[PDB]
Amino acid sequence: MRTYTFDQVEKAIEQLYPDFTINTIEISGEGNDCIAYEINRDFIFKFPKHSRGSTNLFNEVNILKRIHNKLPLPIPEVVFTGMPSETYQMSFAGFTKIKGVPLTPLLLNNLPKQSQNQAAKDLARFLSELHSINISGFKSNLVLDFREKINEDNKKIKKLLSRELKGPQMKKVDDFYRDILENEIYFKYYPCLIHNDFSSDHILFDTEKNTICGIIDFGDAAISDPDNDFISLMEDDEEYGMEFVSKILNHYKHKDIPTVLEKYRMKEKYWSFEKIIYGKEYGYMDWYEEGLNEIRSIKIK
Ligand SMILES: Nc1ncnc2c1ncn2[C@@H]1O[C@H](CO)[C@@H](O)[C@H]1O
Ligand SMILES: [Cl-]
Repeated sequence: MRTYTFDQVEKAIEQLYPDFTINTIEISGEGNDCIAYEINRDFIFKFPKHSRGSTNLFNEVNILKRIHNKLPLPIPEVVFTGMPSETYQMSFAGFTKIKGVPLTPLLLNNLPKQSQNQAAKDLARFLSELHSINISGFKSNLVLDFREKINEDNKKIKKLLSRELKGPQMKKVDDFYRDILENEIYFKYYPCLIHNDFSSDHILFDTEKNTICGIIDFGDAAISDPDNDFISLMEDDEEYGMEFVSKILNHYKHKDIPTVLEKYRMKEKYWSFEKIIYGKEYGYMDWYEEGLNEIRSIKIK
C-alpha cells in the first residue's frame, strides 16, 4: 500500500490541471482502495493505495458518469480525472464534495419518528431508481454473477489453503460450498446495478433539515443481486437492524422479505472465506489469519 504526501497530491493535480488553484488540502477519510483528500472544501479527490484500488476507482469514475443525474439523492459528480500508468488504471479522480455526516445508527435512532420514516422512504426510492438503471451498456468487468463468484471463490480458497488445512477441515469447506451452490435462492435474481457497499458510513445526512443529503463511495458498484443493498444495512449493531430496514423494504415494495433474511444469514457465515480472500487480494494478513483460525476451529453451517 502506498501513501501520499500533500505535495505529491498537489503536483499530480497541477500536472493535468495547471489552472486549478489549491488553497486547502486535508485527508478526508480512507477506505480499502483509496485515500480521500478534501480540496478547497469543494472537492474530494481519491488517490489509490494500490493497483487493485486503482481499478475500483476507474470503475467508480465510469459508473458515476453513466448515472449522473439519474438518481433522486445527490451523488458525487466526476470533475477531475488522472491518467493510466503501468501501475494504476487511474492515478486519481476528483469528485464534487457531498456535504453531510454519515447517518450512524445512533444518529438515526435519535431522530423524531417522522424523520426516521422519511429516511427509510428516501433510501427505498433511491435504491428503486438505482436498481432500475439500464444495465445493457455495462461490460463484464462490472458484472458480478453470484454463482460464478461463489465457484471462483471456492477455487481461490482451495488454492490458498490446500497446504493450510487438514482433511476434515477442508471437507467442511467443500460441504459448506456444496450447500450454498445447491440452494437456488442465492442465484435466481434479476441482475441490476447495485451500490454494493450500501451502509451507514456511505449515507450522508443533513442535520439542519434532518434529511439524507447524499450517497457516496461507488467503488464496489457492480451488476448483481439487488438484495445485496438491503443486507448491507441489516447488521444488528454495526448497521441499522431489521425494524428500520423492513420500512425500506416495504417502501421499495419488496415481494420476498424472507429471501432477503436468508441471504443475510448466509452472508454472515460466508464472512470467514471473504476474510481469507480479502486477506490476500487486498494484502491484509490480519483478516487472513482471523479467517484461517475460524475455518480451523469453528462450525460453519
Ligand atoms: N464525494 C464525497 N463527499 C463527501 N465525503 C466523501 C466523498 N467521497 C468520499 N468521502 C469521504 O472519504 C471516505 C473514503 O472514500 C468516504 O467514506 C467519506 O468519509
Ligand atoms: Cl438508464
